Amino acid sequence: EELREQFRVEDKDGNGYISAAELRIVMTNRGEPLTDEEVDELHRETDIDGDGQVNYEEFVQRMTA
Amino acid sequence: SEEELREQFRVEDKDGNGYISAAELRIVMTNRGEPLTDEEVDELHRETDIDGDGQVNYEEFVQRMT
Ligand SMILES: [Ca+2]
Ligand SMILES: [Ca+2]
Ligand SMILES: [Ca+2]
Ligand SMILES: [Ca+2]
Ligand SMILES: [Ca+2]
Repeated sequence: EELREQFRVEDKDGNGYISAAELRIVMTNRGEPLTDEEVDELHRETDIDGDGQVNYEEFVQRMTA
Repeated sequence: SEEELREQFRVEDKDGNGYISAAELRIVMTNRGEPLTDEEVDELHRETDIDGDGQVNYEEFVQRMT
């Protein structure tokens, strides 16, 4: 579905997680100038279970906002 | 030693997710009074981040420190 496809676009190495670096790429491509350190905090906020990675369920939870 | 490296990793990994972010390294350097700009902090972090995921794990921390 559309959420699955968007997750796949943001997951560059295809390991099922969106990393901080992959989130930086997302924000760059959205034309949102964010510093690396700011993206770090956005990544942390998205990482509900605190394993340091954004999985698909966490991506969906944020996209539902 | 492993015990000292683990202690230092835990100090830097404030949010406890198993990684040190550039934002966490910024906090580390400011708390130490290290005269580094944000760009310099972010550059050090990029140099430490061997695998490029934007996140410094314990292995990469040890590699930089040893
Ligand atoms: Ca992909
Ligand atoms: Ca990935
Ligand atoms: Ca997670
Ligand atoms: Ca951390
Ligand atoms: Ca890394």
